[PDB]
Amino acid sequence: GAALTEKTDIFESGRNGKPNKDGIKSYRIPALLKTDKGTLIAGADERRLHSSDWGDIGMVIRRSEDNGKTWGDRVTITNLRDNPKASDPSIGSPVNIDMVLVQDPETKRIFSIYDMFPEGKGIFGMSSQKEEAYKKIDGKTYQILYREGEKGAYTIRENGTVYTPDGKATDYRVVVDPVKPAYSDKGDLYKGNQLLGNIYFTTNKTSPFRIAKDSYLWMSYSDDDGKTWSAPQDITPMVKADWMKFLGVGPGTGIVLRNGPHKGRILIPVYTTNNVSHLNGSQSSRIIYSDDHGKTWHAGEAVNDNRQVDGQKIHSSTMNNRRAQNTESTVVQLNNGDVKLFMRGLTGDLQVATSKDGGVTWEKDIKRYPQVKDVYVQMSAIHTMHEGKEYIILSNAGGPKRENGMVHLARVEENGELTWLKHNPIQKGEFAYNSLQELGNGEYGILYEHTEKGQNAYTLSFRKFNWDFLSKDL
Repeated sequence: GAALTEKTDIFESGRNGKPNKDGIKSYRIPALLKTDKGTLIAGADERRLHSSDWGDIGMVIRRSEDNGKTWGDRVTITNLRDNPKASDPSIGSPVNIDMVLVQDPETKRIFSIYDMFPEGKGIFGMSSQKEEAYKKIDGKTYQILYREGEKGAYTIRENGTVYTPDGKATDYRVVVDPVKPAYSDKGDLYKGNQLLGNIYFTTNKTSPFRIAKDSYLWMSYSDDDGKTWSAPQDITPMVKADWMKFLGVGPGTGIVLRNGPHKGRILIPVYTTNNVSHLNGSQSSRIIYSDDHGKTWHAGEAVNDNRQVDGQKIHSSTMNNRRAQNTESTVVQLNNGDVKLFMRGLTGDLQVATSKDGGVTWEKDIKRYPQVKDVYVQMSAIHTMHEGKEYIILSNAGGPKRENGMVHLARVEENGELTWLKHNPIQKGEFAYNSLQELGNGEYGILYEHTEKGQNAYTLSFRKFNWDFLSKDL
């Protein structure tokens, strides 16, 4: 009957502030994906120097070919090299953080989309003034490079050749086609055959060039079930509006629409901040999507765009309202075609937005479910069918704080409305970010953050449970 496996540790953090067996202090931000081959891919932030949202962080995954019983060795998707001359190593490396995994059911290509920041304190080190990151030239978009003492924008063109602001080729070049393991050479700046530095370094530089100190979105893909990954592709220019300050993913696992006029569309949860209130009052959820199997991406509109708050309208680009913010989110499509966005917020309970057009726009009323508490932490939710009936399973912390992990079960009515049926505990003690996946045969899996015995935040563990666990009271 009711079944819940013992927790299995997939990514182990060190303890008492010390590095683990591999010299890594922390792991965070789980992403779990069940591929067409039945493989389970567990992704995470490999945070070597500390648990904060910056520093030396690699995008890594582990593959399980036996439904979660055993896992292979870590596979690094991307890990940029540190600035060896930074005065403070804790904030001395270009950063990659927070990933979203998803597989196209037709092409079978698996995508890993994550944030990228040049050297610094990441999202918590966002400059006050905007720096243009790209420049269009002859219908071609090129990434910009800045040089101290010059106002003009240099550009990185074909073969990584650096061009002067006046459009003339220089003897400088950027490694735009990295070849080292983990693509740690991406961004390396050369003058002839001499390695001078890296365009992602922002302090104590040894080369003359650096990219804009902004927020970026990178994408890597695998066509061999997660074993090998392509070099990172910068998709920022396709989805980041000029007013956006921060633009990052709502970590976890994205989806591909199963039905409706937009069937096949890949949806990736993301959120932004604006230059008016930034992290204090503008965090706003939305999704980015692709209708051509991940070749090109587009941004949907924010849930907060033209939203009525306390009698007046707001826009994600101009708002300054702490309570109206919605940040990291998880997305699900119902059988009626509607898209539901469950968003991390500050109301104390579950906030859900609904889109009738494949995730581009959102209906006016954001539904709140007092039945499901929200202590302001990431969550994950998935669509599922049982005995011909439609449901949604959602997991997050039960509180008081980021503790007591819960798995909430809701019945999906014909009109898309939700009816919460059960709320069952899955992990006592510390519990934070998590990622759910249906495994089939009435089983489900979850990769989540938890600590105990002095473990550093966090150790990512895995558990499997079935329908009896979800619907029955233990």
